[PDB]
Amino acid sequence: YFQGWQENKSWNAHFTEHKSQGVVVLWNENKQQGFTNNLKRANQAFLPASTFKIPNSLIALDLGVVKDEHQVFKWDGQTRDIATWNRDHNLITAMKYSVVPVYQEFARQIGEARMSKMLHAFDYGNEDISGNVDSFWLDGGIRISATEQISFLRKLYHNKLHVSERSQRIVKQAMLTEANGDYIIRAKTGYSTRIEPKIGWWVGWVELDDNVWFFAMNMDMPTSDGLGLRQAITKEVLKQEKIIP
Ligand SMILES: *C(=O)[C@](NC(=O)Cc1cccs1)(OC)[C@@H]1N=C(C(=O)O)C(=C)CS1
Ligand SMILES: [Cl-]
Repeated sequence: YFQGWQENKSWNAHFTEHKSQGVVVLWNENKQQGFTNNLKRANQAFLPASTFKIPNSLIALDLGVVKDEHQVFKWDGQTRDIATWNRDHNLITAMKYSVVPVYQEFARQIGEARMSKMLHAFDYGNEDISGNVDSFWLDGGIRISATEQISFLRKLYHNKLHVSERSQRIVKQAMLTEANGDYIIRAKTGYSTRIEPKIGWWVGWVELDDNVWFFAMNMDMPTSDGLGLRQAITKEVLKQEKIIP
């Protein structure tokens, strides 16, 4: 059961408007239909970078590295570039502000053996954790494409990943990004800088009253000045398709 990714190059106007290039992939859950502006880049695999916080949190929770979304992970004292990293954090706040050292410690505690076994169970990307156990999603060998992200998120939404239902619900809670009377967005941003090409990520889904639209976008990010375009371009596509007002 798969009809195919229906191409819609109309969305490229939003990329060129902001002098950007990239891909947006949408998936209508109720109708089982996928749509993208660039079928090739939709299957192009990249480093997941901070979007790896979704599987990392799941494993850490299911193994007991993280007890719940309230456990405090104390700042190790090292002053870092991002100001919000230099405080204590919980799972909600570590995901919101994308606190790498918190998740690097998660990976070290998970272990290379369990990280590989768990990502194979998740069917996540190329399932290659080669590199440092606490940095392989930043400069190692793991690659995931936008369509593979949607595939992974769909299983997470339906509690179908091979971790406990509780772990999956906690992560989906920590993914909450926006909510109003019209929609709910559960998503994770991402930014890959070490290995070329430099790209920005945004993967997640839009919850409506009677449907859910999964999305996974990436775009060339030569400078950090356009990080806001990850969400801005994604929403412009969502508004054009009448998914959000
Ligand atoms: C996750 O993507 C994030 N990105 C970076 O720190 C960029 C890199 C540094 C070394 C290799 S990639 O941490 C891994 C966080 N990402 C975001 C985001 O937009 O999601 C941030 C703005 C904070 S750093
Ligand atoms: Cl929630």
